[PDB]
Amino acid sequence: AKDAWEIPRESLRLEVKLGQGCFGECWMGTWNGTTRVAIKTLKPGTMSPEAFLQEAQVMKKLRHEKLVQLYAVVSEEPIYIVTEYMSKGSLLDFLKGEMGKYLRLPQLVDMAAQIASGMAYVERMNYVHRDLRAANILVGENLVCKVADFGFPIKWTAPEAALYGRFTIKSDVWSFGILLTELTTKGRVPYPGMVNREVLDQVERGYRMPCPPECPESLHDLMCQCWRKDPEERPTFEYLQAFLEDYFTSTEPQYQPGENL
Ligand SMILES: *[C@H](c1c(-c2ccc(Oc3ccccc3)cc2)c2c(N)ncnc2n1CCOC)[C@@H](C#N)C(=O)NC(C)C
Repeated sequence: AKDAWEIPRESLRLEVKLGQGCFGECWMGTWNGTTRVAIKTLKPGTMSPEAFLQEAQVMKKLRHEKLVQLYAVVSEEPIYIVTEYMSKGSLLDFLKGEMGKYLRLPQLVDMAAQIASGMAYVERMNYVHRDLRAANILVGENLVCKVADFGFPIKWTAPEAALYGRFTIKSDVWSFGILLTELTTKGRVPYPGMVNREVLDQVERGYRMPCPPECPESLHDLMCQCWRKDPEERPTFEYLQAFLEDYFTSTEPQYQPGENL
């Protein structure tokens, strides 16, 4: 037999070309002719179904409101995989976007709360991401973020995981902590002035990103404890889901608005 995730090929319609790469093709499209959908294609001369449909299981296992819902699949090559179309694209581009201009701190932390969300659910289902960054975090109507790419970016990576490959969810927090600078300085490269070797050399030797211009020292504290040396005394994604979600009641009920944030 086959699983429920499967459907026919005539119902699908690809209607906009969203990307191009060494990986497959990002397309918008229509399923059943009256449902907006995001599609990614894979090649049958640069990969195999089993080899890349291992990323599908892990997707098909996980189903949460802040991870990009894998609606459906086409298993026999060619292999269209199908997904909720988040409209506003990646978060990095939405923040260097026109919008990211007027975007203020209440939405920069709320989105960041929405993702602390998603990374809690992974965290409870005992998975790691390996890669977490603004360049990965999706977004849709009314700023609805989601994380994605589940199953080199050394600027977002915990030292244990750059050097040894201790990719454990206290690497994905460090990243989240780097993610946390991006929202709060609009997609401006983590670690300004600096390049992948200078990073480590310094990172280790103690150095951590100073609080951004105009950014509350509490969030810098949240940042600076996602970047603690010993992985496991970083905070959990649930602790973080909470701290961010109740931030303006419980933490900063002292902030009036500013010149960027
Ligand atoms: C293309 C893209 C996607 C998108 C769709 C499916 C995947 O598949 C996948 C497989 C395994 C694990 C995680 C994810 C990835 C990305 C997408 C969606 N879903 N909705 C809207 N836009 C989307 N884009 C890009 C922005 O389009 C507005 C991306 C990929 N891969 C991509 O091209 N982004 C970067 C340039 C890499």
